Amino acid sequence: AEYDLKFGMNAGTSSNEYKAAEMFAKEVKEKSNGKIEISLYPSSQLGDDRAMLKQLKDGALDFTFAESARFQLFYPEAAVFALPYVITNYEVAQKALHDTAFGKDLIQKMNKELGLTLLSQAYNGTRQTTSNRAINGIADMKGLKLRVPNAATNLAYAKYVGASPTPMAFSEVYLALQTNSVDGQENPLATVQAQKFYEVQKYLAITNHILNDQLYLVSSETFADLPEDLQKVVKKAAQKAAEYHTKLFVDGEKELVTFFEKQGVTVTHPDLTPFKDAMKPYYAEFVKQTGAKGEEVLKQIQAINK
Repeated sequence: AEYDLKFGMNAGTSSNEYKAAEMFAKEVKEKSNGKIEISLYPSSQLGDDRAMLKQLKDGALDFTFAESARFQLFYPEAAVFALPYVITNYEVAQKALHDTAFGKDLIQKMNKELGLTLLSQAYNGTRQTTSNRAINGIADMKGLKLRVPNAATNLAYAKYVGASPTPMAFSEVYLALQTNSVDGQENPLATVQAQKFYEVQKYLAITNHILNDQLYLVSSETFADLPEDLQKVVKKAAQKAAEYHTKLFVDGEKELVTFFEKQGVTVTHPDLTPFKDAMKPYYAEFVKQTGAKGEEVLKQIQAINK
């Protein structure tokens, strides 16, 4: 095994992400005639996403996953990708990243400033809201102790809809929900199934608040050290994996509501125009932070129609 490479992620071994990364590792092994072996490190074994991105930069870790919106950590205007109700569907997420000036520049900085090479982009579900109480309208969110990842855009979803955002480490969520220490969480359906949150949540609400993508990233150092024929193998396998990755989420999202209802969950479809209207003040805050340039970027993305 001439290159022994490592891929870390947050997702666990029963996730779609993990299955996609298994395909990626298998594909690369086969198509490189065993010259490259890729070991998987799931469930944040090697650190959280901030730590894993940092390791790609220094060439200590070869591959990882990250959402486009996560780069708000470094470039505030990238929050645009996860501003609730802005990015209406996956075609838009693709164009926002690949076909806008803002997106093209972000990819450049990912490489120049952060040591990251983008190989491919995948759909990673629309986020929904689970609870121990029915959400039939925005009114029912008032006071709801809603677990969120520590990421400004998810915090803002919770805050501006009138809930009490409770940031919490993913590992601990199952137990919090079970004990009703917290009333709910928000994640794509696939993650609800993977973490079995349906065992400990009686209600599912179709809030459609935020669309997730996943970027297949490689350390620029590692990738530059590969001979050009192996670069092509990795690049092509990443594209193939991302198509599979996308398909898992799309297929999952025509089934999973039925699956949950089979398991005892009650599913609501609250009116989302009050939810959208509650975000207007958050869009204002985004602009107040990112200035004329952020306003320009938000307009450009809202202008994208499929």
